[PDB]
Amino acid sequence: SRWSKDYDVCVCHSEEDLVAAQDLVSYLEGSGAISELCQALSSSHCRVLLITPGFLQDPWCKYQMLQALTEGCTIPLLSGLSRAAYPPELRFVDGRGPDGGFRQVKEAVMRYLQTL
Amino acid sequence: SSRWSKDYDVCVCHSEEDLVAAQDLVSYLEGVSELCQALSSSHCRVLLITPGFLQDPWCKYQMLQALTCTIPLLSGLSRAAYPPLRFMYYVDGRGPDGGFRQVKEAVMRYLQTL
Repeated sequence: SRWSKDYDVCVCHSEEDLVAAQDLVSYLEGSGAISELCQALSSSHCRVLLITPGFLQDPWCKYQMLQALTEGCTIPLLSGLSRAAYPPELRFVDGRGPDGGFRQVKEAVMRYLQTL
Repeated sequence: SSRWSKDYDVCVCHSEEDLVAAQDLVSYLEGVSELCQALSSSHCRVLLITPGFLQDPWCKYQMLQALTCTIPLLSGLSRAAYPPLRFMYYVDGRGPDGGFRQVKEAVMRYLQTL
């Protein structure tokens, strides 16, 4: 049912996290292959929450987190933020994993294609 | 910390179309107020909860940052429709001057603490 939507993935980042959001994109797309920068109104099956310091500080994007958990696929890549400050809503992917955490998000990215 | 630690004393937050009426709150004071500037610094933070204030999500959840000084006034809405603010302090836009002397009264109540 994938064709009902246009993109496999969507990496959401705040300001300045861009060069690094481009690095995940290429990772997904570079290896029914897998990527887009979010970037808005992006019919995308999955979404990537690149949780970082400026992002924590940039709360607009922060409202965005809710919409995602609001009303499905979404993968929070928290990179560079202590395992302290990192909302708890989550207590319920790590930036310490393989490739800095890029394998899981795509690693965990796949199962969904079987879902589609 | 001090009465010299946050640039303005007050900051009126409102919806897109509630602007004309949020600047009229600001004028009430003084007589330092400020129409809240995306990310400006202010001691007191004033939300302008209206019927249309509770229809748009962006401002929606910007109230939520509420509770959690912050003085909320509600106007343009029935006793009901008010967000399930049951459990706290707020100012009904029903009092003298539309719930305006009251917000002034609450701020000044807060300013002595500083």
